[PDB]
Amino acid sequence: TQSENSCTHFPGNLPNMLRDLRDAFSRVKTFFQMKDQLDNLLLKESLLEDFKGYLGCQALSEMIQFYLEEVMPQAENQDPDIKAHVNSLGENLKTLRLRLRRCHRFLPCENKSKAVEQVKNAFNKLQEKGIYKAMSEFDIFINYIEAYMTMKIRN
Amino acid sequence: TQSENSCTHFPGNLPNMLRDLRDAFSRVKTFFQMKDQLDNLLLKESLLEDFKGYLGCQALSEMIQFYLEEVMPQAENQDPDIKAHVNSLGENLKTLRLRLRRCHRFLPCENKSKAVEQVKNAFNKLQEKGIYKAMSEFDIFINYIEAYMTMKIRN
Repeated sequence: TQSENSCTHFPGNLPNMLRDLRDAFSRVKTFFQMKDQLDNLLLKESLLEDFKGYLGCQALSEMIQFYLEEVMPQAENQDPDIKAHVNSLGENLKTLRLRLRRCHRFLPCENKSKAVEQVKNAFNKLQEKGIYKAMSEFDIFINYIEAYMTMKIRN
Repeated sequence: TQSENSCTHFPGNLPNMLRDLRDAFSRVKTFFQMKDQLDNLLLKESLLEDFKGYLGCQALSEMIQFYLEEVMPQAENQDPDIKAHVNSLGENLKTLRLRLRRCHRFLPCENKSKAVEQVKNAFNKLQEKGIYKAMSEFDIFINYIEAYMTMKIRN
């Protein structure tokens, strides 16, 4: 929403959170280095370049979702004694994700427009009448799209 | 991806596209103003303010999806003679959406990281071995997340 959070100890506790995250991976680092028997690199440096440019929020968001949904669910089931530690590592990753999304627009690609939620709330209460009113104001929707476009093509 | 499109007649044809879009709504404007029997405003000005700030790409993207998925499918079925015109209006809206997404980062919230697609491609070909390699390089993933964070908290 119109961002800027209201979070205490922020952004001062960010380094502390990354240390908690590195300490949780340390509890599973040996198991996984021994299972991995290849010397090639997967997380290439082009990934770092994308994190630092204009699509960085989106590339980081997609990589957090990739690890929580396509990597962590199978790793956790690799041995009964690494399961609690792999789910704790996932929780520190989700706790970090939540702090950047909630506080002062640090993961803006994941925030949602409060004005859109309100229009959708009002539309749903008008029921059938919402369809006719959204269509009758379509020209106001074109005026809003043009304002977004002019803002980029104008000086 | 690393954006900047390569589109001819751009951005010079943008005003022409919005005129084509206003001409298509004009073919259905009377039907919908007569069905709508209310005088209140649905598309409030707070929506315009969100289109112009930091969440503007996301608010515009969510409103295009709202109209194509929750408004247009029922409006099109309101009368047999307005169906072709409501689906044409939808097509001009999708044609516009595609031009801003493809050309020079005009709808960046909808572009995808090419480096993420490549890592996901390589991970899938390693199969079981991909799980172990993604977990062994988890510390490199923390280094990339820290680079995104430092870039905002550092001067």
